[PDB]
Order: sequence, then C-alpha cells, then structure tokens
Amino acid sequence: SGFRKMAFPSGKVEGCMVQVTCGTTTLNGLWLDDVVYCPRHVICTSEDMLNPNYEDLLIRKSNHNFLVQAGNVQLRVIGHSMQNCVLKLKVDTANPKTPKYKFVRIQPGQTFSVLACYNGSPSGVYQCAMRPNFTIKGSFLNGSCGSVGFNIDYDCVSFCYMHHMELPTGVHAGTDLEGNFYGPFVDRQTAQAAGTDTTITVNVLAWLYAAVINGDRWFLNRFTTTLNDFNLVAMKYNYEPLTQDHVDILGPLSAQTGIAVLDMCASLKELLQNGMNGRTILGSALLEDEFTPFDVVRQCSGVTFQ
Amino acid sequence: SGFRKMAFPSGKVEGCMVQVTCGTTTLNGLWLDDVVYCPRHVICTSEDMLNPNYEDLLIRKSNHNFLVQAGNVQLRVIGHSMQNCVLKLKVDTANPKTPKYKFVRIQPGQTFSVLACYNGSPSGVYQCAMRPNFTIKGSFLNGSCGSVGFNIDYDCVSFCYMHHMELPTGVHAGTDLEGNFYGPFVDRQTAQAAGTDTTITVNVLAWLYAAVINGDRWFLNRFTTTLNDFNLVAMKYNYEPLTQDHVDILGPLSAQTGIAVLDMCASLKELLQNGMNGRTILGSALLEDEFTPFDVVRQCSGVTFQ
Ligand SMILES: *[C@H](F)C(=O)N(C[C@@H]1CCNC1=O)NC(=O)[C@H](CC(C)C)NC(=O)c1cc2c(F)cccc2[nH]1
Ligand SMILES: *[C@H](F)C(=O)N(C[C@@H]1CCNC1=O)NC(=O)[C@H](CC(C)C)NC(=O)c1cc2c(F)cccc2[nH]1
Ligand SMILES: [Cl-]
Ligand SMILES: [Cl-]
Ligand code: NI
Ligand code: NI
Ligand code: NI
Ligand code: NI
Ligand code: NI
Repeated sequence: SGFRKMAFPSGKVEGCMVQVTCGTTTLNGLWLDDVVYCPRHVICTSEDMLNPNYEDLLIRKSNHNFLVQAGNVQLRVIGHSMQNCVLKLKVDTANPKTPKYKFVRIQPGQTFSVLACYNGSPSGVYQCAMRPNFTIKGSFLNGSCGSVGFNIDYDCVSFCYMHHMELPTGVHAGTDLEGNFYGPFVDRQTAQAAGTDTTITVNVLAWLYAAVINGDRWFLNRFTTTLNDFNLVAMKYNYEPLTQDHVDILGPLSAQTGIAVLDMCASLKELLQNGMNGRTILGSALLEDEFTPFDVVRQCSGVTFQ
Repeated sequence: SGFRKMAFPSGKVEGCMVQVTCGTTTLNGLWLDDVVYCPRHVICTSEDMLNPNYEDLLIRKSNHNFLVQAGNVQLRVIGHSMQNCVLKLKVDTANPKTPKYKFVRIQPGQTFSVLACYNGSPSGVYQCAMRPNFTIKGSFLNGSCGSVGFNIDYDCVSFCYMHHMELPTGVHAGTDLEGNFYGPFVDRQTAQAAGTDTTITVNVLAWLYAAVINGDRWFLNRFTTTLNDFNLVAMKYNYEPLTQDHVDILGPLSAQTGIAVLDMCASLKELLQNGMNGRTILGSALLEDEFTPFDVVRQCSGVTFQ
C-alpha cells in the first residue's frame, strides 16, 4: 500500500558518472567501457557559442585539453569524436563498473529516472516524464549538463536522456545518448520556446487505477461512456485523445481492478467536469499524468532489479 | 530551476541490502561490517505473529537456522542477538561495500530516502517524512520488512528507519536501527490506529521559500505577523506549532530570499485563512510539508555526495 513518485535505484548509474573539464567549462560525463559521453557544449568558450562551428572548434582541441576525473582518479583522453550534440571521449581505461546497458530514444508520455549530478558527483534522483512538447519538468542548476535519465529492466540500464538546456519557463531540454535533441531545441546560450503542452490521458487513467489498487476509490461512479464521448471531454480540457492502443495498454490494470477502461474514463470525465470538491486522490489535489501503466504495475507488484 | 521530490542517490545503501530467511519467512537485512540488521519478525512461523514471545522464539533458534544471502553468496551466521525489535546476526564476513555510516533517531518532520526492497533486491527509491503522528507515507508490499530509510551527509550514510508494519489507513510504521519503534506501534499481527495527523509547519514554510527561490511568489503579501498571532491561526488548520528554533533553522532561506521568516508566516496565515483559490505553488494545489529547510537548500544549491 501507498503510491509514491518512485525512482529506479541509482547505484548502477552512479558508478558511471565522471567530471569533464575543457578550458573554463566543467560538466558531467557518462563513462561506459572506454568512452565518456558528454554535451559537446564543453569545448566552447563564451564567443564560440555565438553560432558555434563544432567541426572547426573540435579540430582545434587536443586530447590534453580534456580533464576527466572519476572520483580522485584522472582518466587519460586518447581520442575524441562528435555524434550530433554529444562528444565521445575515448579514455585509456574501461570503466570496471560499466553495467549491461542500452541507448534508447523514448516517446513522449514515457517516464525515466534522472540522477542529477554536479562536478561528476550525484546530488539526487527523481522521476520525470517526457512531456508531449518534448520538454521535461526537471530540477537542474548550473553545472547539471550531462546528467542522465534512465530506466532499468532486470540488470540492464537503458539510458534515454542527457541534460543540456533550461528554457525561460524553467522546464528542461536535452538529447538521447546519440546526441539528438528531443524537440525543436538546440545547444546554444539562447532563450528557446517549447510548443504548447498537453495532459497525458493514458497516464492519468493509469494513476486512477493505482488509486483504486491502493483503496482510494471515492471518485469511482456507476457511469460508463463511449471512447468518442470521452474524447469530446478530453479535447476541451487539453487532454491527449485516448486511442484504442492506449485502451489496450490499460488492459492489464483494468483486468487487475475489474474496472473497464471506459468505466474509468467515465470517472475521469466527472473529475474533469466537476473537480475534486475538496478531496484528494493518492494525496494529490490535481490529476497526475507522470505515471505510465507500466510504472503503476512496477510499483504495485514490487518488481526488483539485479 | 524546478522542484521535485528528490531522493538521495541509493548506491551506497544498495551495496548493504541482503535477504534473511528463517523457515518460511523471508525479508530484507542491512549488512554493515560483519553484522546483518533485520526485523525480529523473521523468527516467527504461522500463529507466532499475532502474539509472539520473541525472547522465547529466539532461544530456540540456532545460527544455522538463519539463511543470509548477499546476491548469490550465502553469509555464515556465527552469532545472533536481539536489540528491541531488531535482530543482529553476526556473520563471518565484513561487507566490503560498507559505507561510512551512523544510526540516528529522527524527529517528526524530518525527511529521509527509502530504498524499498524485496528478497534483498531494490525495487526503487522515494522520499518520506516522519509524520507528527510517527507514521510514514511509504509504498510497501509484502516482504518489504527490513527496507531502510536514510540521509547522506557528504559521504556518511545516516540510517534512521527500518520498515516493519502497515497500519489500517495504508500508512507505515517502523523502528530506528536500535529497534525502537517510532510512535506507540508494536511488531504484531493486529490493526493499530495511527493518531490523527497534523501538517509540518516548518516544512511548509521551507517549501514556500523553495517557491520564492523558483520565482513563484504570487502568495507573498505586504504584512508581517508575530510568532504568537501566526500560531493562533496555525492551530485552527491542524498545523504544528512554529518555534524560535524553527525560525532560526529557516534563517538561511530567509537570508537567500530576503523574506523575513515572520513575513513568510504572514503570507502562510493568509493562504490558510483564504485558501489557494484554485492557484498552484511549485505545480501543487496543496501546501507541501515533506521538504525540510535542508532539503530545499540541498536541492536549490546542488549539494552533492562523494
Ligand atoms: C551546462 F553546463 C548546464 O549545466 N546547463 C544547465 C542549465 C543551467 C541552469 N539550469 C539548467 O538546466 N545548461 C546551460 O546552462 C545551457 C548551456 C548551453 C550552451 C547548452 N544554457 C541554458 O540552459 C540557457 C541559456 C539561456 C539564455 F541565454 C537565455 C534564457 C534561458 C537560457 N537557458
Ligand atoms: C514483513 F515481512 C513485511 O514485509 N511487512 C510489510 C507490510 C506488508 C504489507 N505492507 C507492509 O508495509 N510487515 C507485515 O506484514 C507485518 C508483520 C508483523 C507481524 C510485524 N504485519 C503488518 O504490517 C500488519 C498486520 C495487520 C493486521 F493484522 C491488521 C491490520 C493491519 C496490519 N498490518
Ligand atoms: Cl521491545
Ligand atoms: Cl496574495
Ligand atoms: Ni498495500
Ligand atoms: Ni600534460
Ligand atoms: Ni534555476
Ligand atoms: Ni541462542
Ligand atoms: Ni543446513
């Protein structure tokens, strides 16, 4: 019982975090085998980031210019190469703490844990969703660049995010570990605007199923709705349209609780139209959209990681 | 920018989790140096658990009765003793991954990270506060017994909680690492009521400072208040009394934002009297009370752990 914003255990990722310094710029890198992955931003001076020619700037950089520190040990850089917005520093030592890992590009509406780091040391861990507008609502300060987002499945770390940018609205933007941004963002010292965001309907439904699993059932009503009638309400409240693919993904939670997906949609319609009337769901006064169906099953079934 | 429920990185604690089995009962243990700490519940069979005489049950146990597994390695138990509600199993091997550590008993309002575990393997990490009623709002399933709660200062892990019980309202009770329960609770199979809970006033004020640090300051009014006049209002909304110690603990945040503690108290007094009127603070429609003043500084200044 209980339902919390639950992060993956961070130890497998902690063992990969290093400090990268080039000239006056220090940020985080990810050390996997004999490669350190970091934001290519690290090579730039102030006047470089005007409209930086990374091909031209990197040609001028020595392996010797990169200072890479794994705790109290300097790692020697023996080669460098750029992949999109990520710099790959080849080092002379393979990280003995490298976990089984993959690089994955996640979809909007999926979640991941962030290990927020400064000077290659961890500050903390929290859960994030990739928003429909390809931002995340992170917690990041100066020097957080190169902090990563990840999921774990059994023993395998799937890295999905490397932190680069804060927008003026105070939300965050970054890349996958192939250095391709999520969304229409660039790695520049500029004020950049995100598209309009939307509420992740399938996740709100997942969280209402979590509430039912945890015995918070007051919002359940006797009403049912069609998918079309529900979507006419979704649109008005800036919720994403619920597809049959989403209904299919909620199958397992519907089967666990005995509440048909379109019956839960009727309860969500009532909450959108009428509000909560002073009540809370899983301790929240708002409808939560940063838990996936899989996040709910993970937490409610006690899935562990080896 | 941003403000998240942020846990400590869990790696140092992950390296201490083991499985303890006595007969048919399996739960989690904490392996520090050559001692494994676990709930004494592990020595109960069926129809021991409703009114166990733990002293009598432990007399009948041999060292070999305790199966302790650290991953796929079995640890040899060479002694056992009971301290309050915790079992101390002396093993013939010191844990090479033992961090610098202390055992501390925390006060209501203090927060900590929980590494929820099953069969000695971590499921996830989240933040909890010790509630005024000496419960915690965790996320725990069957077999979570012996999961621990902790803080990190620099490199020192302060363990403050070991999980034992779920209460009827779906909240949680457990002990310090000396085996003394927080609150009136006992390690027995019986429904045990938590006291009516209250709001942690010093933490709400800390979170209002986090809001101001993040440029969310709509709720700041042009008034001040005395500590007396504030408490007269607090006590009508099920808030904890604010003390001068609370005021001084909030001093650094007051210094950072230029808002005197008593001026912030006047803004909180107006939020209690008038409500939030559909407005949000740091993305919440409720006043959040599970961040301490140190939690806000750690997160907003990027404090790291080595
Ligand atoms: C890089 F080292 C780093 O840590 N960050 C993290 C930002 C800092 C504050 N909170 C964060 O998440 N990245 C940067 O500082 C970005 C560097 C670029 C070149 C990748 N810059 C920005 O995020 C940025 C610049 C800028 C601006 F010029 C105007 C408005 C907003 C803005 N954001
Ligand atoms: C012990 F191994 C363990 O994992 N748990 C964790 C509980 C399980 C469900 N969620 C949790 O947090 N502890 C127990 O199962 C407790 C064992 C005792 C004997 C120490 N029992 C309870 O937590 C319990 C028993 C009980 C009851 F009989 C009525 C109402 C509530 C209640 N909780
Ligand atoms: Cl006792
Ligand atoms: Cl106001
Ligand atoms: Ni439960
Ligand atoms: Ni040199
Ligand atoms: Ni900021
Ligand atoms: Ni004995
Ligand atoms: Ni044997």
